[PDB]
Amino acid sequence: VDTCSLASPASVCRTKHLHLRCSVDFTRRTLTGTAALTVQSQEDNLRSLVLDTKDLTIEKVVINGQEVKYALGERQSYKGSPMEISLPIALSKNQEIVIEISFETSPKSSALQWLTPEQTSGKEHPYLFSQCQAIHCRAILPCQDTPSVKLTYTAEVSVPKELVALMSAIRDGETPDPEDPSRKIYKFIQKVPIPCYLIALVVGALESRQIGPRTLVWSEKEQVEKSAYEFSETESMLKIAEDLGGPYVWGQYDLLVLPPSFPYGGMENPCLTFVTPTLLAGDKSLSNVIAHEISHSWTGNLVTNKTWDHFWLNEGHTVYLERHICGRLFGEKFRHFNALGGWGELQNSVKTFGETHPFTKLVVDLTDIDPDVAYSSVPYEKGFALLFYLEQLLGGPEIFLGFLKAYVEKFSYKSITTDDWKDFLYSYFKDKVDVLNQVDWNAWLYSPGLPPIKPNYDMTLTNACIALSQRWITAKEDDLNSFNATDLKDLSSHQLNEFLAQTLQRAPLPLGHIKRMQEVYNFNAINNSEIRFRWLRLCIQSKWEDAIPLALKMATEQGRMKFTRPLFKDLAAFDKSHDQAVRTYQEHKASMHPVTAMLVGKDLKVD
Ligand SMILES: CCCCOc1ccc(CC(=O)NO)cc1
Ligand SMILES: [Yb+3]
Ligand SMILES: [Yb+3]
Ligand SMILES: [Yb+3]
Ligand SMILES: [Zn+2]
Repeated sequence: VDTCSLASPASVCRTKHLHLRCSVDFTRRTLTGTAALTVQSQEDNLRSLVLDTKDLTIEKVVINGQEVKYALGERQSYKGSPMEISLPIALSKNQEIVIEISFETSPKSSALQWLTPEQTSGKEHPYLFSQCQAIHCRAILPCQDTPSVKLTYTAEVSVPKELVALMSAIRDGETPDPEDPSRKIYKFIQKVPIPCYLIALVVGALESRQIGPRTLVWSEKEQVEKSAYEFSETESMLKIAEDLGGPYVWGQYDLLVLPPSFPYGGMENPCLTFVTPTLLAGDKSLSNVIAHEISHSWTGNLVTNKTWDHFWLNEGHTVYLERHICGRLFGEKFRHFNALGGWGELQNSVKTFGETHPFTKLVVDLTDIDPDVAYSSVPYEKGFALLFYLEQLLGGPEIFLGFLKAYVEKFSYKSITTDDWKDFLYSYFKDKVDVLNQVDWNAWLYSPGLPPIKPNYDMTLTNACIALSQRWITAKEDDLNSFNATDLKDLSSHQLNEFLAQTLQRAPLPLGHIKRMQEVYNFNAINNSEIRFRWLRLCIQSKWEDAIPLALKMATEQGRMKFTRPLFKDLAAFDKSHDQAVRTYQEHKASMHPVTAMLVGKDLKVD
């Protein structure tokens, strides 16, 4: 049972295709159009069905050229409102019909952010983007909003003619709009069956530049050159990923760099990965986010979680593949470094939620829980840890990659649960079942807290980070003079980041240590968003008032939740910055992404 959806389940009927015709209205902040769903009955004598919607205005429902009866049930919070549709003729099993729904979105759609000209780089044109994962596609169009159902789609999108529309699909041409010559119609086709969470749309003043044989980068003009360089390892990562996962089935692999309010690092929208501009460090140092999104082209997008309870399938495998991509490019020692980092991030989350908290389980029960609220590092890092543990248990990365490739082939184009995975794992490694039965499955899959076993990690690149962190934690005032810019000379940006992560785990430090740190290392000057994030948190937690304006500025000039939520939270826990944090949130809230605005609100306990 998909407890996040109110639609008829896949055992009742299945959407096979969506044909979307819509118009982007920036004056009203509405998408208006029709969604034509090809629905296949899985039951005899099917006479009605239910779709998910959220803040949608329904004009009418047409089947076989006539209007039919439908009703909208009462709103169930974050899930939206169920739309029951009365079919004009009962369907037999496997019979397909086309249901055409005339609809309009609310300007408050949780799927969308509408940005004025002034919130953009160019300042002349407005901009729209979507984000459907997990359950926001229902706030764009009526659908069975569950990853247990996969469909193909085609779409025609009318926008002001100076702007460009893109979607999670192959571009299928453009023409002037016949009903309105100030407008253009862009067309799209996604021939590979996808869950509806992977439907994506951006409209804006976009330009493109080619950076590989199957990759354009898109952004506003101001960010094009920088983006093309930042993501130039993209084709080499695709070739590695194809080696590990099998053929890339999606045609194009394009990247879109969003405005700073994009709430996540990246979103694996098929044919068109969306990424945060906070990746634009200038040195390709945050490209592991690209490797991750690329990896979703197999784990997630081809093999998909049947419900959001099994989100770890999607993320943990993706992190496992990601780290392999980075290990092939940068060395196995770097894969171990990144893995060990991930463990530290898992320790942080577990500490934050509490070691008995239900959201620290690998398989989570989402009944009555908003997926946005449960969202954390856990499914990424506990999932990765489980798979790295298995790798070590079963004979090494070469053997485990053979399983992962067979897993992808096996479950391509399907949606699966943790039991499906587990049973395939047992089938594939049947000569090592004895080893597998040593695994504490109940603990790994269903218990809260840190996993019962920690894998083994190479320490080569981590040692320097720990040693410097330890020098600073154990320093007294009379040791502060011995620190110097030369301490950093052999450290990469990744190692600088891990030094701060290590230090931050023991925060607060004395204020005079943090001041010395700025004096000798000049972390204030670093623009790498990961480093800057962790440094500013370290400042605020150690009660440095000078860091307040810097933290507020970072929290609000970009909107990547990973950064914005802990920055606001730290600012709200510091008594000197508390009132300003809340004031700043209230002032920015209307111009924030709707999900981000919601979550920052809960974190700060303000309404
Ligand atoms: C329950 C899930 C809700 C949040 O959705 C999302 C969570 C994370 C991402 C980034 C990435 O590629 N890994 O996920 C994108 C959407
Ligand atoms: Yb075509
Ligand atoms: Yb039209
Ligand atoms: Yb302000
Ligand atoms: Zn992911």
